[PDB]
Amino acid sequence: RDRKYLARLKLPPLSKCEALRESLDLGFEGMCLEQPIGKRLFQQFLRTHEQHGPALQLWKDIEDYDTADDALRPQKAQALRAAYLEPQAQLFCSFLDAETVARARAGAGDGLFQPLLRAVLAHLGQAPFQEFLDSLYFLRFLQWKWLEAQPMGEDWFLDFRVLGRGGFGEVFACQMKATGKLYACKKLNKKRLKKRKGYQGAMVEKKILAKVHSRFIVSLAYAFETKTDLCLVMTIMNGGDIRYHIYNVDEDNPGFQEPRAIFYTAQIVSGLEHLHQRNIIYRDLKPENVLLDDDGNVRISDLGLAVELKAGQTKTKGYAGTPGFMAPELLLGEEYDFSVDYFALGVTLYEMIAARGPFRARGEKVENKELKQRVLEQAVTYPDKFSPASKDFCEALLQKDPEKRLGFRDGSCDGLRTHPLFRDISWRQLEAGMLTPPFVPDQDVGAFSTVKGVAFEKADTEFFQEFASGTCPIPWQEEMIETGVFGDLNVWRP
Amino acid sequence: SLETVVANSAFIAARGSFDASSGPASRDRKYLARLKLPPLSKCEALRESLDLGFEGMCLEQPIGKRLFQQFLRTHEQHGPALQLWKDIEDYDTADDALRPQKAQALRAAYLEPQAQLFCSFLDAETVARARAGDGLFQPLLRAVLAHLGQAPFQEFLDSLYFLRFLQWKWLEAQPMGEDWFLDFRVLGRGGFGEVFACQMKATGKLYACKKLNKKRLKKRKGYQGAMVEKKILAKVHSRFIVSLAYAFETKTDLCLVMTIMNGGDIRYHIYNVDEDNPGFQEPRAIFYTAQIVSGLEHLHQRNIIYRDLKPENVLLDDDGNVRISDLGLAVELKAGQTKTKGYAGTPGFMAPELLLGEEYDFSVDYFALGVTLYEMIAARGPFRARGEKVENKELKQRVLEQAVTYPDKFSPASKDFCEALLQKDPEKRLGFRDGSCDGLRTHPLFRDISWRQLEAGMLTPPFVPDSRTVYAKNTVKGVAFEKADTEFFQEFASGTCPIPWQEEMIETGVFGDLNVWRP
Ligand SMILES: Nc1ncnc2c1ncn2[C@@H]1O[C@H](COP(=O)(O)OP(=O)(O)OP(=O)(O)O)[C@@H](O)[C@H]1O
Ligand SMILES: Nc1ncnc2c1ncn2[C@@H]1O[C@H](COP(=O)(O)OP(=O)(O)OP(=O)(O)O)[C@@H](O)[C@H]1O
Ligand SMILES: [Cl-]
Ligand SMILES: [Cl-]
Ligand SMILES: [Cl-]
Ligand SMILES: [Mg+2]
Ligand SMILES: [Mg+2]
Ligand SMILES: [Mg+2]
Repeated sequence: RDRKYLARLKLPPLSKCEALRESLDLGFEGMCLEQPIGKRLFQQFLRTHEQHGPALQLWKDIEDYDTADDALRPQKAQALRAAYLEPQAQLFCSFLDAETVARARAGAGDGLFQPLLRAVLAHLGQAPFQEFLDSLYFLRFLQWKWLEAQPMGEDWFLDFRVLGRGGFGEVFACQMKATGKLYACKKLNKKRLKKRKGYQGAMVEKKILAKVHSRFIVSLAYAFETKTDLCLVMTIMNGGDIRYHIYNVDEDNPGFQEPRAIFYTAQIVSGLEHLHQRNIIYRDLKPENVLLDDDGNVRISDLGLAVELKAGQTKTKGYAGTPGFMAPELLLGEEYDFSVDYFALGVTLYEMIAARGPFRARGEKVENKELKQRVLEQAVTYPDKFSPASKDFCEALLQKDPEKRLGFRDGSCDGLRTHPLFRDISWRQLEAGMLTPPFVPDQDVGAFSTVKGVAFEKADTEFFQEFASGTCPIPWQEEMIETGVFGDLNVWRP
Repeated sequence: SLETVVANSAFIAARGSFDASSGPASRDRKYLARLKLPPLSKCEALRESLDLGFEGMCLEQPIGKRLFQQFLRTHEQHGPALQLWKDIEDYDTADDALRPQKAQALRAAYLEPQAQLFCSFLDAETVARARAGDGLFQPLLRAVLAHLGQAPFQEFLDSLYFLRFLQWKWLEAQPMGEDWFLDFRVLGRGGFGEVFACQMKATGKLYACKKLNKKRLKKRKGYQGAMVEKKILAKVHSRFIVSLAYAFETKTDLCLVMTIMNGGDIRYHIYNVDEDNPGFQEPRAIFYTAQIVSGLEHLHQRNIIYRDLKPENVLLDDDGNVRISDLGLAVELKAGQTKTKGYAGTPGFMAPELLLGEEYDFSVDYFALGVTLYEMIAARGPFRARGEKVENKELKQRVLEQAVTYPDKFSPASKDFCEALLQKDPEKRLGFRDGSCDGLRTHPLFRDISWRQLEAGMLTPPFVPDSRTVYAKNTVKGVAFEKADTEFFQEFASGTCPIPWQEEMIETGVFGDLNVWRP
């Protein structure tokens, strides 16, 4: 780590945090549940106030139960109720309803304590939260927010190796100089962006990666600009892409074993769900856009073709996506919704298992017009390599009529998650990142030809300024904690 | 040079299993539960009303010092200043054997451009001066503290540590009266009511509570003495004078809560040390003399005349260190007043100036010291034989006219010192000069005493009282109160003394418990 940059991570005097008091969202769920540093500080406040001890420990124990192994749950349920739900107990939680205590004692299930969690957090949002606002712990939060809003641009990042190559520039592995955390930095050449009219795609990707927070979608930590580039610093994925691994796993016998395909399918679906729950259509799901990290967990990426539906918009028009992955509705010029992403999922799963597209044989020469005809007309056949479950699931996704296609219903994919293909998958543990991935992994092309005849107007500069919106709060807080900097700077008496 | 008040290891570990019982031992959970830091909103009125001077807040108030030093410790750039400050204090209170090497360590740590804790902010001249040279580093300390009072203090004012101080001050101002104290046994008896050993119910800290019956006070017109004792004990902070922690009132009594002294008083020890051969050995007498003098000196530096030094008013604590007490006859001289009139004191301890009706200063206390040292050594008054029947009028004549004789039990040093103090003419008498007793401390009686360690409470007393033993021998008619009384009682009962209160919170563990950020 560069000492120069670490020396700029210092908490400021309280006087410089005044303007922040007024300007910030001081809502409970925003500050104390969703912001990692806000959660840590709130919990500390609770830990130093004996009267709020029971609330805090039930909160942590419900979280510990939610993410525990199947084997250990029965016992943790029993310990919880003995600890918090009994009049006699030392950590008894008076503040709870008679009605809530009853239910929490009743039964055994995946979301056994979610009703309990809701009550605990509702209570925490009242008196305790107000006491928090009147404590040093909140002033310390303000100090952290101030630091969070300080300029952290180009100079803070050291590119040290090329991870990949895109249409507008390279993607680099880089180090955040101050903390040492590693990231991918996607560079987009400004002149090439302008000349090829890529502004909209650039911006939509950035907006989407900034507002969405899912362990199945690459996260944007920082957006900045340099003299020649726009830059997105995001989750580093060193594992390579699914497409590579389909054919590299075994050159002679390509394709994944069924369990491995199911696992990635489960992670991709969850990623799709997170987008669809936010009224976003991906429109570019395909194996080369699903990246593996160091542990072998996957995330979707490449959000430049996505679209965000407006408040109370249910469908959209737009010819976009990759030939072979675009659904009939889309190809036919019709209005479509999330349905197109589930079609893409089907093509994707199909290739994961068969090592070839549903509509063309492996390494076959097919121009776009014929591929469009195949997708609209050709029935997909399934080799012996498919199980009945995998066959049926793909069929359900590759249904040409969207109305008959399996997908996002009633605000979730919970129906889709019911398909026997996923019989062995634990969804609660998958969603929490607790499962063991099925496989764990272990060139100097040069520079692009500086494009000609590109001068910038104020409008271009303004777009660049708007793009380079700086630091994303949540990932920044996650970095501070992961990296040790929160620990070091938050000490009261070492 | 001041000490940093730290949690009392032993006391706090004896506290856990006193609490496990439901007996009087246990600190009362009700009162402990009222020791809680308030929300910041309640500290606003305090920001304006308080003295936020550097020396007052960060040097003299133990919790202020403690929080300022934490601020310095968590700010890397003020690291050198802090450690140099702590090391100068360590040097000042270290054994004579260890000093040479602590001096060298200090100069290598802080006074070298090369060193990692080098102190840039210092002068070339203070650096230079500090590399030469008691008092070796006083100039240096004054420069370190002068520096600390500027930028770093201003950064502290703009930090959470200052807000935390305000919180503690709020708690310091909250009502802590009669109901907070458990009287559990009787320590002694005075002119207006008993002195009790008492426990502060919230912290468990032990104290002496001196009770003065209101009616008996009025009837015997003892208000002035009550108030003078309380104001003096409140404003002075010496390890050689009993300290006032709280002043409150009850329906029947006025109450001073103060340093508990369980060792008994010097008079008792003169005669009970060996009933057949009474008196102290010379070294022991010198030791107490040096502690008494230091207490006199603190009073005299504040323009206070004690007027009641005598063996029965010098109390021992559990370690065997003594403090002066009983300040009801003292007088505080007004700004620019140099002397006073007034016939007060104990027959046989009052100096001729006083007895003759003349103006007098601190000189009378030194006469009293001489009488006291004489008795410590000889086991009898200079003016009367042991257990002799002498009425006041003749005692006054002896004190004015009789030359004191000295038996073989005195050394030449002891004899000379007492003669210096028992000079009948104040102008010829050894005592307070030029704002100190430094001149007096020069007498060879004190050859063996290390003054800086005495003054810092580091020396080992020559006699340690046994915690088993007690060193002391086994309505008022028709009085009503107008309002001059109610208002006097209200004014007397001025509540909590900040510094002893903060000392109590730190020693007793409560500062540590309530000051944690993340446990
Ligand atoms: N987070 C990441 N970590 C590591 N490599 C990445 C990451 N994101 C993208 N890449 C790699 O960087 C390159 C660019 O991928 P990306 O899909 O962002 O490019 P693009 O220019 O948007 O491509 P397209 O023209 O398909 O939209 C590829 O080599 C890709 O595998
Ligand atoms: N801090 C203390 N710790 C223990 N005992 C004390 C303390 N202060 C006073 N006493 C005991 O109580 C006795 C009476 O106290 P003190 O002499 O101060 O009261 P007083 O009424 O002023 O007496 P007088 O009127 O004779 O001066 C003392 O002789 C002593 O034994
Ligand atoms: Cl607080
Ligand atoms: Cl495989
Ligand atoms: Cl701070
Ligand atoms: Mg793209
Ligand atoms: Mg007395
Ligand atoms: Mg008295």
